[PDB]
Amino acid sequence: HMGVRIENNLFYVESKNLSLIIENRNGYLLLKHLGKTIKNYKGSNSVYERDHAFSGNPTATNRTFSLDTQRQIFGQHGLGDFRKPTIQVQHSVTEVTDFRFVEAKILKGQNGPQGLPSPHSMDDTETLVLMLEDSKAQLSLTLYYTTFNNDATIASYSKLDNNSNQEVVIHKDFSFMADFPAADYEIVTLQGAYAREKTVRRQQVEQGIFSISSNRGASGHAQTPALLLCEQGVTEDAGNVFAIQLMYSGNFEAFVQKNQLNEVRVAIGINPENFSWKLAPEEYFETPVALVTHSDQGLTGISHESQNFVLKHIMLSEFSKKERPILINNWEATYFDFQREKLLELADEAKKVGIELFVLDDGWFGNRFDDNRALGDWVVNEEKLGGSLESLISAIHERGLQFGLWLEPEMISVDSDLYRQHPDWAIQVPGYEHTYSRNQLVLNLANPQVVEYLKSVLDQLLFYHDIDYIKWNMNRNITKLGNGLTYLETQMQSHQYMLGLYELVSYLTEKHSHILFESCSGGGGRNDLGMMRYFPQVWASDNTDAIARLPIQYGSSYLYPTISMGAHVSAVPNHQMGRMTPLETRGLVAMMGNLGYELDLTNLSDEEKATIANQVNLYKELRPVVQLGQQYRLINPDTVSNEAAVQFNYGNQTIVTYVRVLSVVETMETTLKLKDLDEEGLYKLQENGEVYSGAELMYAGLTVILSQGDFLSRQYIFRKL
Amino acid sequence: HMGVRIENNLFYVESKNLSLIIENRNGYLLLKHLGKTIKNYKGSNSVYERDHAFSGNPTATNRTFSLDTQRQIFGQHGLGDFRKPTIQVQHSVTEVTDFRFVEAKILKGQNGPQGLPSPHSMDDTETLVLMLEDSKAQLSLTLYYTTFNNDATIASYSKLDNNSNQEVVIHKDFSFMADFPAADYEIVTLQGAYAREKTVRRQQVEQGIFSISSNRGASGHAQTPALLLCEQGVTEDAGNVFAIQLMYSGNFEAFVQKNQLNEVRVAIGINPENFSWKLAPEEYFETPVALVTHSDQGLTGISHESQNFVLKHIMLSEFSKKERPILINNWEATYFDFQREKLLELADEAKKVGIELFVLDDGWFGNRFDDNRALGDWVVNEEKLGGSLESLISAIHERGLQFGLWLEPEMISVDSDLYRQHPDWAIQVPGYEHTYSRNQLVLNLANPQVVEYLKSVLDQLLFYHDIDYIKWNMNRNITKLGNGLTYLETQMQSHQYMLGLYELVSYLTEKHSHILFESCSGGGGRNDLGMMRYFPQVWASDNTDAIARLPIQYGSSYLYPTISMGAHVSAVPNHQMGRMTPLETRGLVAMMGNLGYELDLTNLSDEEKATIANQVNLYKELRPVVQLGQQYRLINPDTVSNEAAVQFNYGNQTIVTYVRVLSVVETMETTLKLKDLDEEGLYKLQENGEVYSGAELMYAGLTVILSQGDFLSRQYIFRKL
Amino acid sequence: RNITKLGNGLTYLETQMQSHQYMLGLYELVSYLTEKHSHILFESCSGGGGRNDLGMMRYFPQVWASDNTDAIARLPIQYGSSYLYPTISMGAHVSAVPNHQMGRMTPLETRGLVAMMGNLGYELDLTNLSDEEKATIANQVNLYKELRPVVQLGQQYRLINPDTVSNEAAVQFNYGNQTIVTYVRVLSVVETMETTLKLKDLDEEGLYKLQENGEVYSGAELMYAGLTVILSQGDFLSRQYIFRKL
Amino acid sequence: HMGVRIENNLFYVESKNLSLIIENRNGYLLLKHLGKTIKNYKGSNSVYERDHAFSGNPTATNRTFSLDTQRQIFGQHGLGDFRKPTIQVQHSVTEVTDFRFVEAKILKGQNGPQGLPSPHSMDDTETLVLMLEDSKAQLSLTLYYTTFNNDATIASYSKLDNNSNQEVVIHKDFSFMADFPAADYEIVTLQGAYAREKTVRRQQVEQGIFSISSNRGASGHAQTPALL
Ligand SMILES: OC[C@H]1O[C@H](O[C@@H]2[C@@H](O)[C@H](O)O[C@H](CO)[C@@H]2O)[C@H](O)[C@@H](O)[C@H]1O
Ligand SMILES: OC[C@H]1O[C@H](O[C@@H]2[C@@H](O)[C@H](O)O[C@H](CO)[C@@H]2O)[C@H](O)[C@@H](O)[C@H]1O
Ligand SMILES: OC[C@H]1O[C@H](O[C@@H]2[C@@H](O)[C@H](O)O[C@H](CO)[C@@H]2O)[C@H](O)[C@@H](O)[C@H]1O
Repeated sequence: HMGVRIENNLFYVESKNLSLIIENRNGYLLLKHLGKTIKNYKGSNSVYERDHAFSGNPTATNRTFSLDTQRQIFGQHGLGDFRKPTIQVQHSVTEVTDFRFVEAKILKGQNGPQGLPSPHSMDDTETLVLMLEDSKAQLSLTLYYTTFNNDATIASYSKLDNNSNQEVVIHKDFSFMADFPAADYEIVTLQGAYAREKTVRRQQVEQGIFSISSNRGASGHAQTPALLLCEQGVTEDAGNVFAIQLMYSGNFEAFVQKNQLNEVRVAIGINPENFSWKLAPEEYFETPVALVTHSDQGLTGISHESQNFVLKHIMLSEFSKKERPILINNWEATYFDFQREKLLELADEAKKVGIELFVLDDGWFGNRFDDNRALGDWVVNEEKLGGSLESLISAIHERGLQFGLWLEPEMISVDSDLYRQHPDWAIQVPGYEHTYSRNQLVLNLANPQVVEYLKSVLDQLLFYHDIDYIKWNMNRNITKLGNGLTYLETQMQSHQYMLGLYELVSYLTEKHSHILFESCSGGGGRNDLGMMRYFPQVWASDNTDAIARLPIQYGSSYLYPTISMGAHVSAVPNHQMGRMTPLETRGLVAMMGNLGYELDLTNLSDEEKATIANQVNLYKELRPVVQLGQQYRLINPDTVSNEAAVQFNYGNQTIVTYVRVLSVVETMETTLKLKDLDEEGLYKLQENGEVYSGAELMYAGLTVILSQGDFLSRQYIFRKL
Repeated sequence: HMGVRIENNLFYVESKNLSLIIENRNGYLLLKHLGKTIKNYKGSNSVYERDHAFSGNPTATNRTFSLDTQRQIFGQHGLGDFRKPTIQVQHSVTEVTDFRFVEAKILKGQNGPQGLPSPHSMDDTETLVLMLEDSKAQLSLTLYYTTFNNDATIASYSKLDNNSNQEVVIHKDFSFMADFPAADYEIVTLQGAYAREKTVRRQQVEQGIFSISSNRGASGHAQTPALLLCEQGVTEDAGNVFAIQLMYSGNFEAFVQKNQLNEVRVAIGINPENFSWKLAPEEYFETPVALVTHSDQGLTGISHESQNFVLKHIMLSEFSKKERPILINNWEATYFDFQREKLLELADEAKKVGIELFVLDDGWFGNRFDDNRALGDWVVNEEKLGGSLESLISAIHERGLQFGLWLEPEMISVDSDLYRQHPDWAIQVPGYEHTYSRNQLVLNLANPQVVEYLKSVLDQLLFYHDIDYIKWNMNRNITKLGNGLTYLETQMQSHQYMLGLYELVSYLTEKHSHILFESCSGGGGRNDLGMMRYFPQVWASDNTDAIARLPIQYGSSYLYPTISMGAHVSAVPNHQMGRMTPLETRGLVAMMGNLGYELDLTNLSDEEKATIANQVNLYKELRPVVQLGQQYRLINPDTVSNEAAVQFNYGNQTIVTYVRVLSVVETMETTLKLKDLDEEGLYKLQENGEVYSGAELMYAGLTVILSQGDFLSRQYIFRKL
Repeated sequence: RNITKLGNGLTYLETQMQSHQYMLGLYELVSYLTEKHSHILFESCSGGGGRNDLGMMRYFPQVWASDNTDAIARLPIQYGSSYLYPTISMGAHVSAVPNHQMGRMTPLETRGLVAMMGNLGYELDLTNLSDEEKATIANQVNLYKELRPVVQLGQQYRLINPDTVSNEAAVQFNYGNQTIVTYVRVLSVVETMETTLKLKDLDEEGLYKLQENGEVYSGAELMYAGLTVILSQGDFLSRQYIFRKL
Repeated sequence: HMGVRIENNLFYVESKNLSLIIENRNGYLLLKHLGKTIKNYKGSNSVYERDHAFSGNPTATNRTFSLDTQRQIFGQHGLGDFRKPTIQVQHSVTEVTDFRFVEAKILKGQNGPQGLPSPHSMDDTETLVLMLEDSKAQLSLTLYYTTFNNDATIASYSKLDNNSNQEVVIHKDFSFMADFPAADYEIVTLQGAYAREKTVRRQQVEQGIFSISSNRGASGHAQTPALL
């Protein structure tokens, strides 16, 4: 049985196979249990209350009760707890608050913070509402924990109300916190860099503080809003994992603190850096939604839990189970140097190889002949497109292709009519020169005039043209914060930018819900669950190298479903890596994701065209297995591995892709075992027609054979009889 | 379905959840699969046959078939395989054989090598008989693999027949071998030392050869005939383990070889060191029984599999499910300095505290006033015992106690009437002085006159006296091998010693099957599955320190059931460690084994007596749980841990023992989770009367509280309602 | 090949002796010939490095280190082959691409630099090379005629080891006023800061002139600050730094 | 100062920056020190002699002296030492020998086994000759340790003489052995394969036995005769 229960001084937040059990102790909220379902909880794992040196107390005479030593669900500074705080509010002469629990309510169904991405399909949920108050400060803090009946996830966020007669200022307000008992733990995060997104990092939890964060105004290439706290020795198949994630695309922080007693605090939320929030009397602030997800089936377990939750409750329903079009994108193919004839020729060749969607990338607007001007000027360059965008689109439609278009709405060039008309719309500081990045500036989406302008321009573009797909780019990070009329308004502008962004994209994606929106930020610079609420796929990386893509796809699909993960067959030598890779391998690597093509098909040989046509026919068949099926990692492409292998199951279909990076010699062949088959099932391998029991494939496995050479790959395809 | 099947050129050896699948390829036997059950095996994991440099071939023209690169079940040297061989026979001018498979048979039921310890309760077994021949040498080698319907174990051994007209000499003859595919593996072994027996060692498999062995004539304190080949990252709860073990108590070797291709060979058998075996025409040789055991449930899984197999098919049925008597042993209590009055006084005190069996240790025979004489002279010292042994035994029986007696039959003192009468009975080399050890010598049990003498003397002792229990000691290792009439007979004498030992002990244990025989060799110097075939318990270690016992019991019960594992509450300061430990902790540690007492009860305070009486009452209750129940390790006492914890389940009873070695300060309490409970079960904790769901105990766990101090312990006792 | 089927003795014991007696026979043979013909340079070989030990190096002052002539596969091979044995012993040949063992394309420049960390030779059909490839080889030969004393007679310092996990190799040689450093990167990288490569065993106060840029660095700078190693995008790229002490 | 010195019951084998210091204790040879040069060695790192369980003794009454627990320069089986032996000779009905030190000599200059590759340029070397005998077996084993004045290396080999009236058979005869004190150690070896020769392997020393070997009649692609 699932939902929320209030029983004496215990609160039970009960998702499928995941419970949070909280105790109200004289107004303080204690974390009793987070993990597998327990009913009729007694307190076997309660904190033993004793006098801990230098851990102080709310009363003079009781030295054994201390907020320094109790496990909690939110953290304050100044009451005796010295662990990192998650709520900190300035009021009058202090930033000490003392919020005490006053009352609990339970909601059913749809619920979430206004103006921020939050779960959908909530009919079968309940929400615990914990109302806290600081009577002296006249502030309310309300905590929300939501259950899901079909996933081992709990969602959380908070609302702070200013009920005083004076302005107060929020300095810290995280979205989730948990104190976990002293034990050995490891943490897994996704970090990396541009052209190396979502690098899987694992390390031991150590005394002190570990954190990942972005202060870039976007979640960023080099850190994802995720942190997995794992049982010592977790594997792909076994051990406990708790994943905490944030539905937010701006500045965030995730941290793990191991304190003097060996206790462990984890939290995720808006980054304190670049953040303050003024609340006038009666104003309130709601934090982005955090998620806590649990598996006892190791890292594959947490992958499945997280992917499932995303598919059912974050990604748009219109697209979450919809096969995505195999596209051609002209960017690597032509860069800025294209015109109508070139486009239609590429379109002709795309149609012959059976590509479904044609995406016109950067350079169709203003005088965008390079990347030094024109952002902000969303006017069609009819000279370059050889007529109206309407006529181009009709040409593409008549060739039997869907039509897609690149935008970069959040940005403005100095050399643009937009900047000439409104220089103050850029994020900037009075009396400081601009800081430049790709020779462009960032629009101040905290400015409601900026949001109104973008709604208007883009609504016009989408209503007047038959566009099937949008690629929404964002190509630099935020510098030079100083657009407020006061310091405090500037401290607010990075979050207000996000609120402006989400108002913009929720509006457009809702008003034009037939269009497939793909998010992008120089590839994976903003690939988070805030964006995935509105954009059901993402350009995972500008790195289109088949081999460099292996660790990238490993990370990009670790917590996020494969269907989200844009991957394109590109030209050789690869433009990022300077590498030759077999076209077969480029195909197989991209087919572990959401397949498209990005190279000049008009300059291919007849053979290369035929190969691509064969790849497209293959993927039309594999697409449901890849995009709708269950993913199992078999060999991980980490920093030391010479191999990658990934399996997908979907009904009677099982496929396995294998890649080897460097050629080897006098080395026994790898034995590759499949997972999650029917032991008694009979599995027919397409290439040799042999029929194997599931037991054989899982417990004996495949001897993997390759010729001599680098970057070779192969695919095994099975049908269950 | 289980048993043996022969299907075309495949042989299926099918135990419960464990299969060995062998292929006959033109007379060569290939290991196709060892692991979880596969029916209708096709060969997904077959070796890919290619030309490997310097890996030679049986024929001129086929460079891709090589015994250097095929996975096999026995190993020869000289045919192209360069991995370590497991069969090597000298005949004429060579020790090259080439045994080729000729014929297979299947047996049902009881089967095993003559004169060597082998499984019992075999009604539901089948045995594959693989008959190989070397036609040139006129030798037969026959391989036996036996299935068990109720355990994931396969047993193996071999018989070599000399069908030639000339003497041949066996140089190597192991009992089991398997070639496992290249992969990452770890190995677990039990090593250690005297007073540190069965230390659990884990390490990575590396290129080259790793081995443990004994050349001591006994398996030894410092290595156990066991080797666990484990999937990388195995834990207590997860991953694959293959345990290979030998039912033999003499010289053995276990090795793991990782070759040039990254392939891995494991084998166990009689040590080549100190071994050669002459076979005259028509003679044969059978190897000891090896066992291969499998779990996919990690190290606890392999513990359970191995323990179960031992309980049901090795340990005597008369005792394997029989609760063992709580004993008093006088050794640490008095050493050699005792007489009748002292003994009966100790007996009186043992009876008052509710002890069940009284064991008279060393010093009752000949003029054994110290450890410098009398071994060999099994004549009762009636002066010291104040009358006949018959009268002493009656005195003990009348006090309501069973009676036990120490023997050391395999040994002889220079200062003894035995040595004076028969100096040639000692193991020795003509013209060399003796090597001494504890100032004694080893009898040559390869001498049939020696075996006859010991049968006679001991049969006399046991038939003329009402003895309930025997402690069978063996206190030095074998030096100075030179009793043969030829070099070859000397090379045979270490194995013949074992055959003599097993003839002796199988005879006596069978003719006197009501007596409980406990094996001993300065504690755990010979604690192996050869001895456990006849002796259902073993003195695990002379180290009776509660704290030093923790790693010892960890290892001693790792593959062997707890019921086997003698453990005694002894005096403080401890005689080996020089350590004070709480009597409570001495009790709890010994109650994780087969409980007895070994200290001078006549010199205890009234309080200490009362404590012991309480310990005895407690264990009478825990004994079935401990001895008959299922063991779960919760925290392991390894080289770095400050803690030990072990759980036992038995029907509605669950107990957990916790020990902390060093006092800690300002350190959060450990959280201890129980295993293998009913999630919905209700578990009532005796000490506080609180009732916890199994889910709470398994997923939240117990906060473990202790006072300040070293070597503290506690016990949690639960009844399921 | 290796030895199988031991059974040439008139008794079992003579057969047990025959593997050692084989060696005694071999050593009698090779000590005789190498002594009677001591002007000849004898290079030992056994499908490359099948018998590369100090028994053989007593008579054969160089050895064919490996049949694997792949520039990249050669990195761990040379690491081991020169670990206890001097570089002068260690035969290394520039061979054709794609490499015959690995099936790999590697730059001719890298094939040259890797082989020049050993005892340089060539093993490919020079008659089927382009004019350019011939010229490159002629330049490699001129370079090594100069480096040969440094490599073969100088002191070797490993700076970055090509082990199972490293993406890099670097080896330095010092010989009087000459110091050279060879650097190889196996896989192309992106958005990764350049490696800092510090030299060893220089005079702190010595002045070291780098041939490629003419800049003069103190030994302290080269040892304690080190070189920022720059490469283009691509696999199996290499470079060489050459210094003269003034 | 380098070369070989015999001082009371100590033997000093002194290469440049490397010494082997051996003690004759009633005919048994004990490894006192192998490492950096020590003159006037006193025995700070001597084995503490105590009764170790199941470690037996050459005499009845002294339980603290055991070849199972003494650090040695050659290993025998059957006298109480259970570590792997490096000399094992069959004679008559046994392969137990008991070689006891009898006499030491010092050579200067060129020296080595006949018919086997051995160092050259030996003008500035000295060789310690340790003559051992088994009087019952009538066998001689002679150990040679050679110094080099210009390198931190010592060379070794042995000669076994059959002085009996019967055929004997050598089963094991290694060229060098050292017992090192309990401590944490790693080992480096060169292994690999054809087309992957001399792969550098490093690992922790663990309880039990680790070995590399060739049974191929050549040292082989996959292991080099070296251990660090
Ligand atoms: O401008 C079109 C382009 O935008 C984004 O990526 C670019 C990248 O291709 C270029 O070479 O560098 C800059 C950074 O300096 C950007 O990251 C899109 O991700 C890309 O797909 C393309 O649409
Ligand atoms: O002699 C009786 C005694 O035999 C075995 O152990 C002894 C040990 O107590 C003594 O102190 O040392 C020697 C070794 O030098 C033996 O190991 C039994 O194991 C012991 O229980 C006792 O019965
Ligand atoms: O036969 C000439 C050849 O001999 C040795 O190597 C060969 C190798 O080239 C060949 O391809 O394979 C076999 C093994 O099956 C040998 O290893 C020399 O090492 C080589 O240089 C060449 O001289």
